[PDB]
Amino acid sequence: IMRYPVTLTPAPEGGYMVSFVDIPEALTQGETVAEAMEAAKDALLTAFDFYFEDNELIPLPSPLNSHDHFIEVPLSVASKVLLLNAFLQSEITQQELARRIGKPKQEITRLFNLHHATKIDAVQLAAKALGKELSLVMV
Amino acid sequence: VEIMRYPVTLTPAPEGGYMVSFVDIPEALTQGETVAEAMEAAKDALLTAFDFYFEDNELIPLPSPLNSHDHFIEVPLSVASKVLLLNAFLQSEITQQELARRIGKPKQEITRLFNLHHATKIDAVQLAAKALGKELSLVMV
Ligand SMILES: [Cl-]
Repeated sequence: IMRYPVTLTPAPEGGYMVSFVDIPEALTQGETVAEAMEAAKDALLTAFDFYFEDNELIPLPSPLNSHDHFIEVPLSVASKVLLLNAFLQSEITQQELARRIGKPKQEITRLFNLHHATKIDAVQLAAKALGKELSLVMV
Repeated sequence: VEIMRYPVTLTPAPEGGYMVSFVDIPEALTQGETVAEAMEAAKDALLTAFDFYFEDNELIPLPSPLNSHDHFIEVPLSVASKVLLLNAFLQSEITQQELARRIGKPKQEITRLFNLHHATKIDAVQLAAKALGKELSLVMV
């Protein structure tokens, strides 16, 4: 389950500095632990936007300890994060991925943008074009 | 931990065309005039069988392990997510009305959430699974 561990460091001027061991550019702040953790979510989603825009691999979460603070990624985002990494490892072009799925090139663009709504079934078709299988587990 | 693929056998149908039998789903038994029509009928009949189990307050049975050589009918993630949710709903022993109160939605939105023919966002299925104390997660192999 995709959970990014968060580091809270008391800020000298008050509040909590937010960092991610796995996500080096995600740096933010809140007055309280609760507000810091809500700032943390926005910083992680903004850092993802940059990895998608820059065509760079998104580092996976380090395993949690019992007491860790974490940000949980919802399945909409997690599906794309898995897809982006599988796409970049494949070294195919977006044109080639479109050709394999059998869709216009425009329709593949949404796959690599966290703010366009995309059916999980279209993410699954893309994963299959790259020789990968996406599956669901219920615990 | 695997892809949701129901093993089927395909044989000549005694009254013409081809029959598709599911190891795991007696009610998904189907026929078509051509091999192609029988395999597409088997995809439709599988959904209709899932609805029967739900309407009967019974668990949808999960696939048996495949073989190298087995034919199968693969359920896409949209439908697999709702199959997992419907079983977890039945196991939860709460009413639809109680689920609707936990997620803050009118009852009518639960009716559509549980309809295997209705498109539902994977994030709304995950919110519903959480309201039943369950975690839905994605694996890529
Ligand atoms: Cl979806």
